[PDB]
Amino acid sequence: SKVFAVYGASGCGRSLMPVANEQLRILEGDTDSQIVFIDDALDDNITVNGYTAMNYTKFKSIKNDDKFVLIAIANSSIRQKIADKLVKDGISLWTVQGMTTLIMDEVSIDAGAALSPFVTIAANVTIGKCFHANLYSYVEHDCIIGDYVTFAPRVSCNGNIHIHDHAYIGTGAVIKQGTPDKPLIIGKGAIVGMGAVVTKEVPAGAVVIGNPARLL
Amino acid sequence: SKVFAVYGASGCGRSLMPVANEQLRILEGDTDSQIVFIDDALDDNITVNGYTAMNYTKFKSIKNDDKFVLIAIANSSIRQKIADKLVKDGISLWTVQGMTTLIMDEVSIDAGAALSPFVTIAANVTIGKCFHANLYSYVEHDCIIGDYVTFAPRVSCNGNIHIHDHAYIGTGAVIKQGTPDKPLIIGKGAIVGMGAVVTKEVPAGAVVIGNPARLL
Amino acid sequence: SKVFAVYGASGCGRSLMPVANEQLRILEGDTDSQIVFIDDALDDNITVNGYTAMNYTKFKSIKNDDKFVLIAIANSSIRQKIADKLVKDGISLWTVQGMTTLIMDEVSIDAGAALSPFVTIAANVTIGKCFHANLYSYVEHDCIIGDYVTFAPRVSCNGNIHIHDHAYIGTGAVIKQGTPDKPLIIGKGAIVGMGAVVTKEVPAGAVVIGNPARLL
Ligand SMILES: CC(C)(COP(=O)(O)OP(=O)(O)OC[C@H]1O[C@@H](n2cnc3c(N)ncnc32)[C@H](O)[C@@H]1OP(=O)(O)O)[C@@H](O)C(=O)NCCC(=O)NCCS
Ligand SMILES: CC(C)(COP(=O)(O)OP(=O)(O)OC[C@H]1O[C@@H](n2cnc3c(N)ncnc32)[C@H](O)[C@@H]1OP(=O)(O)O)[C@@H](O)C(=O)NCCC(=O)NCCS
Ligand SMILES: CC(C)(COP(=O)(O)OP(=O)(O)OC[C@H]1O[C@@H](n2cnc3c(N)ncnc32)[C@H](O)[C@@H]1OP(=O)(O)O)[C@@H](O)C(=O)NCCC(=O)NCCS
Ligand SMILES: CC(=O)N[C@H]1[C@@H](OP(=O)(O)OP(=O)(O)OC[C@H]2O[C@@H](n3ccc(=O)[nH]c3=O)[C@H](O)[C@@H]2O)O[C@H](C)[C@@H](N)[C@@H]1O
Ligand SMILES: CC(=O)N[C@H]1[C@@H](OP(=O)(O)OP(=O)(O)OC[C@H]2O[C@@H](n3ccc(=O)[nH]c3=O)[C@H](O)[C@@H]2O)O[C@H](C)[C@@H](N)[C@@H]1O
Ligand SMILES: CC(=O)N[C@H]1[C@@H](OP(=O)(O)OP(=O)(O)OC[C@H]2O[C@@H](n3ccc(=O)[nH]c3=O)[C@H](O)[C@@H]2O)O[C@H](C)[C@@H](N)[C@@H]1O
Ligand SMILES: [Cl-]
Repeated sequence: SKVFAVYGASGCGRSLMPVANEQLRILEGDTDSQIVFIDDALDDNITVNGYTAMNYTKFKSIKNDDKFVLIAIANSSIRQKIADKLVKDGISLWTVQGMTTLIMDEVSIDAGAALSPFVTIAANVTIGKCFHANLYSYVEHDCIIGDYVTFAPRVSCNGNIHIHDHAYIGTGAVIKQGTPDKPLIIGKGAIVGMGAVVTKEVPAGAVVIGNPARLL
Repeated sequence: SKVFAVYGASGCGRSLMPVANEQLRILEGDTDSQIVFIDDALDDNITVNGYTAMNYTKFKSIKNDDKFVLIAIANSSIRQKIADKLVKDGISLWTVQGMTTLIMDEVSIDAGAALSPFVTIAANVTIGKCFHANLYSYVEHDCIIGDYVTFAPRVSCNGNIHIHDHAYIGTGAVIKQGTPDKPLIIGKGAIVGMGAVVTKEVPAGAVVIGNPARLL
Repeated sequence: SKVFAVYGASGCGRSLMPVANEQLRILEGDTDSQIVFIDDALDDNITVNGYTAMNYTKFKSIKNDDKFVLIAIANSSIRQKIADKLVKDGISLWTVQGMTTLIMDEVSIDAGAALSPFVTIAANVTIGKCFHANLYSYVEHDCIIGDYVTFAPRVSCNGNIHIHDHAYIGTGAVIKQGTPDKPLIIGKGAIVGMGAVVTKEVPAGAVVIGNPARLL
């Protein structure tokens, strides 16, 4: 027996719960296991979109040895804090993808990814911990994505890009491909703004916006 | 028995007729009902892409009590005029979606929407009359869309956005999310240009273009 | 009996080989025919993502009268050179599309197109030789695409656009629709940059970038 959850019942989680249901009911063929929301804003249990929603204290108290959690909180500092808590409490991180999520050949994705509908992860891609690939995003060939990286919808991450830990890529941003000899790097904790057109390396901790992308 | 139609046999209608066929033949499982084009440019009936195409006078004359019409005219002033005519003549507005259109939980859409392939309508969204969501568009969580709103392809409408009546959002435009306390508003009859990156409220009747969006 | 190949085992080919497998195994229902990579960088055969990869000399030497090749090299000058070689050696060009590629009514596409996942080719479109439509691209109604045209991912080619031979359209570019009386023309060998917002005719051989698009 198993219990599933989406951690976060705000916008990120409410737009991922249908995806977690595709992952569980269809891709895993599991019509038996329960799925709930976890949200620490809750004191008493409530329902959110027809699912039971409870705080983490209550989720921990469930008498099941086999718990699986998708963290659906876009803020990657929160997501890492929760992931470390879950692993320490013996709860499994759970990767979710949609029926329309396309995964190509020789792709490695660490546990706990949120891979939205219409996402493509192309050939020979490696992705670290609790990746968020929101609706329509793609990661093209030979990319290396670090831990707790977050894509907004419709991110165009072209080939031979290396995105370091905790970077955030905003809605509709486009990143130029690297080459085998020179991957294009997005530095640790960098923020690429909505609609940014990135044609050069982004330094660690930089905020870049516009077409062409510039420091903000 | 029933008769279906796509009103408009120009570009909007010719790119929606396949979608209306997915809605009718597959999602409704109806292999019996006829589907035609209506276009008031026509005097004599013709064929358009292998479908009978007639003017509205001829469509009205069909002896069937049960008529269902998708209005496939992007101009929302025309679309409202036609919708009011259809309802007054006792013809039903008909929502169409594609096989790849994704509708999430607790979504309310008024009759007569044109929901193209690869469209996502995310959680807890409310949409008014004869919405056009062209190819690849999305409406994220907690949005409220008014009546006769029109999206070009690939519109990225993020969460907690309120789009008032008759707004037009152009190809590939990106709109920043609001918050629960402050929805980002697109005003009545506003025009957001192709590729605009919108990060603030757009006044009623405003035309905005560019990255960042500015008045035109 | 038949033999299939993807010509190019770098990023373009490795992200198209899964698509060629959808075309062959599912859309053609062919679980018998072998599929390999061709790449002229190779001396000895190798494997690429679990497929045999060989140079063109070795592919020619295969004793099969019935060879079918998708050219997965984005550079259109190389693609034309290879296509002319294949036809002269009595090898067939092979169109590939994905399970999620949407083709609408009265569409004409010459042999050898690479039509990626999530691509839409809308109503009444005509496309010439070895077209590349990378992930998420669309070509809307009444477009005429010439020979050896190349789209990056997420190109938004709106209606009544004429793209002449060997043009290249970059990632996420948006092109304004033409009208029946005045198609918007992208000239022969023009380059439209990533994220460009094109609202006017692009001259032959021009390079245009930005929002709005300007000469580079
Ligand atoms: C880039 C970003 C991080 C800046 O955040 P911020 O520092 O809070 O920015 P503000 O909203 O205060 O705006 C700062 C200024 O830059 C502009 N700006 C903000 N984001 C911009 C963007 N993506 N492109 C261009 N200009 C932008 C604002 O209009 C403002 O201009 P002003 O000083 O002339 O009034 C943010 O705007 C962004 O792009 N976030 C991603 C949103 C998103 O992708 N949503 C998806 C969730 S599903
Ligand atoms: C914004 C828009 C409404 C302006 O329409 P318009 O007033 O007829 O504009 P024009 O074509 O006369 O162009 C006005 C000027 O702004 C520029 N411009 C037009 N649209 C622009 C856009 N989206 N972004 C930036 N600049 C734009 C033009 O190049 C022109 O510049 P110029 O005066 O230097 O020559 C229109 O260009 C647009 O974006 N419409 C949406 C197209 C679309 O989404 N198609 C989808 C159908 S499937
Ligand atoms: C437009 C393009 C062809 C220019 O190529 P290039 O001539 O080699 O350009 P460079 O990389 O030398 O950049 C030239 C300058 O223009 C800028 N630039 C490049 N591409 C740009 C773009 N799309 N938009 C805006 N500015 C751009 C660069 O930042 C640079 O600025 P600088 O001189 O201030 O340093 C190229 O950048 C491009 O857009 N190619 C498409 C990439 C793509 O679509 N990938 C998909 C493959 S899956
Ligand atoms: C306001 C905003 O920009 N939200 C955007 C954000 O939504 P999130 O749900 O990630 O963020 P939030 O709206 O701040 O909500 C976070 C939720 O996490 C919960 N939480 C938190 C910490 C914790 O330790 N436990 C816990 O449970 C917290 O109680 C809250 O319900 O990213 C999405 C991808 C966007 N679509 C959405 O618009
Ligand atoms: C030229 C242009 O920009 N067209 C764009 C427009 O196409 P539409 O078909 O909406 O607009 P149109 O090309 O002006 O055609 C309108 C059609 O509606 C018909 N009609 C009208 C009024 C009426 O009362 N009865 C009636 O039938 C009219 O006869 C005509 O055939 O929006 C699409 C989404 C775009 N893809 C397409 O490029
Ligand atoms: C570096 C770069 O920008 N690559 C981009 C390019 O990849 P390509 O595979 O088209 O280009 P390449 O990386 O230069 O590789 C070309 C390949 O074609 C091969 N080849 C060539 C000639 C010939 O006559 N025989 C032959 O076989 C050549 O040996 C090589 O393996 O377009 C894709 C759509 C992008 N995703 C990808 O990032
Ligand atoms: Cl898209």
